[PDB]
Amino acid sequence: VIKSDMKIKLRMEGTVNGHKFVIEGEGEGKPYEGTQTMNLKVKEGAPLPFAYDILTTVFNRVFAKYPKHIPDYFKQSFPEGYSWERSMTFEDGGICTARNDITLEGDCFFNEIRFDGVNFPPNGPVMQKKTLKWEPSTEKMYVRDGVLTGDINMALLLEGGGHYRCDFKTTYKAKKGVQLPDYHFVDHCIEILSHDKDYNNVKLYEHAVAHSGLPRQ
Amino acid sequence: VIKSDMKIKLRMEGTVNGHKFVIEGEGEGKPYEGTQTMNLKVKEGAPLPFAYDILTTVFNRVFAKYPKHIPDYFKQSFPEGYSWERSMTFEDGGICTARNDITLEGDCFFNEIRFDGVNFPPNGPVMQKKTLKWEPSTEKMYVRDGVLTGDINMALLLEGGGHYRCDFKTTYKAKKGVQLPDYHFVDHCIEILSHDKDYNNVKLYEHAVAHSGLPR
Amino acid sequence: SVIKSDMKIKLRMEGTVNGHKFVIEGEGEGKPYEGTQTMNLKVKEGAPLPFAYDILTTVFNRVFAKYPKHIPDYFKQSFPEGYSWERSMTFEDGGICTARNDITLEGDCFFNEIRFDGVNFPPNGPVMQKKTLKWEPSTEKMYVRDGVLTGDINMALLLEGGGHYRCDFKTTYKAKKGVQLPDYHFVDHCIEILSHDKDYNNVKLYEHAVAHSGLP
Amino acid sequence: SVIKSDMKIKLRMEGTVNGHKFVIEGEGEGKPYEGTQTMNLKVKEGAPLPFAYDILTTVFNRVFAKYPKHIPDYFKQSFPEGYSWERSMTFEDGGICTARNDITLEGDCFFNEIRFDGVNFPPNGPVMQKKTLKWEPSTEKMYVRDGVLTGDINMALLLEGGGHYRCDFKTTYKAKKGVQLPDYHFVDHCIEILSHDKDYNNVKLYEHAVAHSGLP
Repeated sequence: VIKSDMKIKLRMEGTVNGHKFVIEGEGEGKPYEGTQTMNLKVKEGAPLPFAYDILTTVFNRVFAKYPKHIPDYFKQSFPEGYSWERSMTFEDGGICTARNDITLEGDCFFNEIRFDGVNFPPNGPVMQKKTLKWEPSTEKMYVRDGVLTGDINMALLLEGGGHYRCDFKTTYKAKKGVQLPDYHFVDHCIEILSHDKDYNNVKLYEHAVAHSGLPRQ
Repeated sequence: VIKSDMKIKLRMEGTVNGHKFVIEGEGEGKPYEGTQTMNLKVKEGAPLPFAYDILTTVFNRVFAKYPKHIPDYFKQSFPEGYSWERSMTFEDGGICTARNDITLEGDCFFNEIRFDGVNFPPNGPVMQKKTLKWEPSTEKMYVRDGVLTGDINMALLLEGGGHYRCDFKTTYKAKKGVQLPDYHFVDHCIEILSHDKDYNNVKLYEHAVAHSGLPR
Repeated sequence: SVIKSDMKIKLRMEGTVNGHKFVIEGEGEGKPYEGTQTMNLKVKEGAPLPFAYDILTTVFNRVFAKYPKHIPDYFKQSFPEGYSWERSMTFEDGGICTARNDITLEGDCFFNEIRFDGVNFPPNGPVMQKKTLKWEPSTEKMYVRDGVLTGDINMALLLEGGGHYRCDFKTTYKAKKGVQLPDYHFVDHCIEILSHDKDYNNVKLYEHAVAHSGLP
Repeated sequence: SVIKSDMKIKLRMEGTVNGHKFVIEGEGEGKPYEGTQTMNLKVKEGAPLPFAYDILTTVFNRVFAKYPKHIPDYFKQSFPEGYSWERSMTFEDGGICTARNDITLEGDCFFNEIRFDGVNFPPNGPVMQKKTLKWEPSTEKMYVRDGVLTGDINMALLLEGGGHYRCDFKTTYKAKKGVQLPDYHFVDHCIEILSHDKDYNNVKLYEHAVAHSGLP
């Protein structure tokens, strides 16, 4: 049911330090190549008073290239689909919770997202919009207590060229039982390709590739 | 505007590991003595599949006995009101965010609450309902970057007698500029007085007292 | 009852902070049942210390804590045999310390053999730049886990200019012999450098500590 | 230039885990430009070690990592003068270790002077019960903060029964002289105990490491 080319529709409702917003997205991706692009529009709550980058990794691991030797939990989840939940703990104490329930209808993934962020300091890089991009990252995928889990040590590049660190923990749950993978990794690169002044319109891109660990030789 | 006896109305909308719920609450307490009681009713999502104890400290620091020598941020915030936001990081990776916007009308406090919890392990004490109560605690209040903040190392007493740790960080913000206090403490005690089979109905009580720490 | 109203204290600390080796010796006195102690500390090697002396002070004995009759006193019951403790200190900018103290008793005098190691203090942070003023008073939570008496503290250093620098302490305490374990309780602390000379080569330190059950 | 295709390695570690003192000496060889090394390690003092040997193995030199031309190799450029590193290891059950290595080069041989201290390992946890099997392969994130080259790693020990035991590593690396600092990048690692005798008195260890830019 997952074709070489697929469409994507998304709705996020969220709050950051109490500021409510809604963002809608429409995009397309190549699940077997691990690439996807989305156009995102702020529907309610503009202008967003915080760094848009905190939202972008919340805007589907179906879009990750899996080699034959690693079970692909995500593609096997369909047609029923899966959901994930995530915590994001930034090093200055800003904390976010997020969830996405992902379904498939025809050739289009639907993503129903909730995002909430708290305790971002008023003069920190998130509330002052001082971020530039996420550095490329490697997600560690493992099974704990029967739950597929990804851990990432993420870093946002800041104005000035320093970094602002974030610990991600994501739990992934297929809607029916799926063959679980062994310990593995997924490399990611995410980029805002373009945006308008206050990020009311954003074009976003991600590439992701699963792999094993470094060999002995 | 804050009287010796006040009433409290609450609505909480939340999710825990994807499960939606709504809880409404009614009560009263006594502000200047720092005590409070609430009756809480589940409206949606019954039976709650998680330990009720994760919600109880989210169900107002107005209800805290403050001495003369520490400025009382919360009482001075009214009538205009205040809000707070909180992160709760449990030792097994369960993480909650929560927020309460508090306003007053006449003499009832209205509490509008959002609560979201993620990553609670399926066989941990929260999803297995193994919690007994929160241990008494001491919140540390300090100002950082102009924001009154409270830090707490919390512990839930478990079945079997062990403890399950949670680190709280709350930021408090008045709607109008209020005098900020110096570094201090607030002692807390919170109890579920009684419940029905699946905590559809709950009677809650908190006692809280502010202080400066030793020499005293 | 080998623990008397007036006790003497001797101490030797060997350690490292960001690779810098030092030795400090101390001689002091205390009142175990009043929960007070004072020590004179002298740098023997590693002068002048290139880091904030405050990071060391809580490492320079819970025998010196006033325990009320209703909470078992693990520390006083540890003697004559003694006890040891181990500690981690996790500062919010990523500086991390490990410390241990082996405590013995000869006549009226406690001997303390201490190791201390601190790593990853940022070169322009408050520790390596000596911006600290004092530790705020604190409350340690005492509990038993995996059969080990453990103390957790959320500590804060007051900084020049009025901010705070936070540190998470976890201490494990082990009597040489089986000693009755207390239930969950608290110890309030206050620690002060009373005086010091230029480079903290000579320091006089004081601590006051009192155990309690909390609210009530 | 001073670093050849084949180099020898000598090592001495002095340490203490939960108060237990030990000394281990190593001798080995490696291929710095291929990113590989092997060492034989012998317990000299403190046998039989009462904790999981796997906690020591990543302490037993980033010279042995293959660096592509487009990423500056801080470690090889540190020689002949050398470099040192400090590390914290925070295990998910509260065990915390600090470690340091001062690395020098004499002729064709690296010398490593190591200190290791661990505290607060639970008596029934996988370290004290020796239930660890191996470290999973990892990716170290290298970045420069405050002008200090730092590596962050989210490490995991595979356990008997198939679970994992997580450890957060932070290492800071400091050349003796000023060396060109690299941009943000990654180092993949694989470390394996190739063999060992009873109680790990004699151990052969292997590591492979490669630096890269990650995706694309």
